[PDB]
Amino acid sequence: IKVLKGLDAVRKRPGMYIGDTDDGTGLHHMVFEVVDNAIDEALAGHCKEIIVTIHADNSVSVQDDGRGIPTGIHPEEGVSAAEVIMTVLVGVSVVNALSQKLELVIQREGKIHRQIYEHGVPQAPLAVTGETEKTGTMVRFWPSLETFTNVTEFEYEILAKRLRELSFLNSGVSIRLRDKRDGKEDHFHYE
Ligand SMILES: CCNC(=O)Nc1cc2c(-c3ccncc3)ccc(Nc3cccnc3)c2cn1
Repeated sequence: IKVLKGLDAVRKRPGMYIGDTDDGTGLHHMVFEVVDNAIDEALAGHCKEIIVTIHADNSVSVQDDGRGIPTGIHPEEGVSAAEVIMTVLVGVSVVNALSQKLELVIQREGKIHRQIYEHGVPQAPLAVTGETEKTGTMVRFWPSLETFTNVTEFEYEILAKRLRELSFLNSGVSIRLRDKRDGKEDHFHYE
């Protein structure tokens, strides 16, 4: 009840939270917000590589090789830690609220865990979708076409420019950018 309140307020006044929704600046801020959390995981010393991928279906994904977002459940509440992070209130919860769809995949403790959201509403509980020995977090989102106008597609240059800065403002962090639309790719890292 409290969560759906905060996500409505973001949806109601998105410019407040993400930046201008009509000129691409807010659209691309969506990506940097997701990346910021992967950066924090790298600064804690747990993540060595961040990969940002522009797909051909109007989505972007951000992957890291960190510890993975926690997957534990509150016994008496049911609601998973991952869900709380994605829904509670700039932070990913804002990206989630302004995403037509968002997919979270976590590799942690020998399992792959997945949860889907639509406009920030979880479609089902976090669930096991496989096994792995890798660890890390993958967030993929499709921006709301009710929120964003004029520039609704991700632009490589805007991403490349800010990902490069992010790598030199937190040096030792490797950030790769891949565009599946045309095969363009970059690796940003500084010593
Ligand atoms: C591709 C995006 N990557 C990412 O969010 N990495 C990440 C985030 C963690 C967070 C977090 C996420 C979003 N907003 C705020 C915080 C919290 C905790 C993590 N892991 C963790 C921390 C402490 C103990 N156990 C797991 C995260 C790991 N990777």
